Amino acid sequence: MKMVVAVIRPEKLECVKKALEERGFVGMTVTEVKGRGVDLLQKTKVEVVVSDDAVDEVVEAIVSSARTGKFGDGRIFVIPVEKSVKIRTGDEEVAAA
Amino acid sequence: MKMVVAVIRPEKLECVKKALEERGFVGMTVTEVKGRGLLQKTKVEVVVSDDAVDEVVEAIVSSARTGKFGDGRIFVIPVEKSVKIRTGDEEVAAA
Amino acid sequence: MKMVVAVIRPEKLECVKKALEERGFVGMTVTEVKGRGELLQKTKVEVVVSDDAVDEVVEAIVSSARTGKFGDGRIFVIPVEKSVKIRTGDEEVA
Repeated sequence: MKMVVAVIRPEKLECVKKALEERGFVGMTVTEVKGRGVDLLQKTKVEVVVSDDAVDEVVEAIVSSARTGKFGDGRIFVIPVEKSVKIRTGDEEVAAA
Repeated sequence: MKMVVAVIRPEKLECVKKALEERGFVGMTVTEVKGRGLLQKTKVEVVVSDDAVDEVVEAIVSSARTGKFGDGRIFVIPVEKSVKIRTGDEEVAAA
Repeated sequence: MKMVVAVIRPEKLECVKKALEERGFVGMTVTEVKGRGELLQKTKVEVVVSDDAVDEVVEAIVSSARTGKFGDGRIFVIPVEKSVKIRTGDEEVA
């Protein structure tokens, strides 16, 4: 499993949420941040944790929905996640052997 | 080392802090976030040794759970190096 | 690639910002957080760099964020497998 982290223009949040929803990715954590790629501008961090095989689909959904083609569009990082635990059940999601 | 990241109900922060404190885990970073499994949630991050992960995860699950939808999730991410800014001492993951 | 994550005193942000700029590290994400060591207001700074730039980035942050007192914070180095430029769709793979 992987964490897909995108830092986007704040106005793109609804586009990104919709593009992820449409593909079955509803779960997300959103953080208000500041960034730059000269003052720090308001940006929005979107984080989703998905199965390895869903990464490329998630990355492409975010790129398509967050892009303008201008500087300041932001970046997406893919970080490994070793375990994902559902607090309500205690069930842990891992990659088989 | 691992970073244990939990996204919990904001009212559960003190429960989680206490459960971690009781087991010797005092250090933490807390961020105000929004989420859906967008409502206000709290992100708690602790960086621990590999052998402490299961204990930390179970302390958070026990103290943040309600059994209802919206309890949140815990992610375990690898940490390769941890540096103390005050001393410049670096802890490097076993190899 | 790696993500270098530093949790620093809020007053040190400008020092860190400048020390990274001077070395060619302009890209960064900043988050307002609360923290305590092993809750007070702190600042999280995140930079994603090539593997060979990590030690230089860590050095720049340590030098610019330190006071020598307790509460100076910590730096964590986390692996980044893919880095995507949203504007072009170009992906850098580790």
